[PDB]
Amino acid sequence: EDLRLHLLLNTSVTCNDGSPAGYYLKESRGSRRWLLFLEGGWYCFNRENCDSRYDTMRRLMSSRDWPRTRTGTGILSSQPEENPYWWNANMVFIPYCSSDVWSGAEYAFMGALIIQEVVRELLGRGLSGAKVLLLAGSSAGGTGVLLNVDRVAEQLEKLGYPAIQVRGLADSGWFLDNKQYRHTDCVDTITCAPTEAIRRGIRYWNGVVPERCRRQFQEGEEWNCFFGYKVYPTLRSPVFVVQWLFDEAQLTVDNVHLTGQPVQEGLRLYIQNLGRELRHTLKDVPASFAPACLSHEIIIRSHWTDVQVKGTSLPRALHCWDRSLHDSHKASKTPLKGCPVHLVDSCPWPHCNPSCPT
Ligand SMILES: [Cl-]
Repeated sequence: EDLRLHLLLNTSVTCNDGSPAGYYLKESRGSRRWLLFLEGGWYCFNRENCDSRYDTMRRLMSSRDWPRTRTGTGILSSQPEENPYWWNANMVFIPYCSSDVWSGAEYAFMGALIIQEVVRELLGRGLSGAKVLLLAGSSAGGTGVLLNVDRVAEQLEKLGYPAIQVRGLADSGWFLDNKQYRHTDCVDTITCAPTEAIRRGIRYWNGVVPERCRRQFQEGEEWNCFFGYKVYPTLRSPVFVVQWLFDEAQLTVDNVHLTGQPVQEGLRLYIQNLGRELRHTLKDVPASFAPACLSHEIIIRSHWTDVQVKGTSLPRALHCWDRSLHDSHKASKTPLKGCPVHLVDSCPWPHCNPSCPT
């Protein structure tokens, strides 16, 4: 049995082209665990970029061609073999059709409002009884978790459901605002430094960021809050960070294009340093799983059970983190103690970890 498509009842909340937004749900009435997954797939930051994205990647701007069902995979699978600890959860997949990194409140950009509305609807479909809501996402979805997790928590508190413990899982959503390897002029989504892209995007989307983070940067420089290492310290909700040290999307936005052939020296240096700098941004994030691999996303992939860091698989790391937080309480000195933490590779090159996926 698959997750089932539901289109949002409030007609005013929509995808980019005005088609209604929605979510896929597979219910598990015997569980009080809920997993809400935010899909990724870039963004567009002006009319011409978005026109071009409407022609090439229409699925990411529209619900028109969404199938009625989706099989749950990886962390959204209900098979124990594929999802050893959380197979019995209530599963929600929220398609990305807002092109705005889940920040939005001609084309409509409503990503933040979509999430708000999904949560509101799920309260009437069993979520009012939950013990745990894990807000998870990959790529622009991972970044969306960072931008939305505290707002979801506040939304539930304010609606009078304070007992639902809200945590986040951000997969492939932790990027460096470093220099590119080779400067491009902001022309395309792939020819634009992430810093410039988000700065234009925010204004074009009327994007919002977490309030606490917004206050720590100059007025009008909210784009900082899209970068994990800047926003993470200001987060109230515990967030588990899953991040390949050599993320393909990070390479892409730094204008590195691999042929697979031997890499020149200037580019060897870039790669060595990316891994080093990424390791540095994570040194004070104990809920971290960061393998030395060149890849992109993991948590809804079927093979997410096969990657290991320091002898620990990702499902297990997550299950230990989640369980120990859940039982913890204000008197707890060290909540994560006895969990494997700081699961960050130190080796210096893509695939130095033998368990990387192909
Ligand atoms: Cl897969």
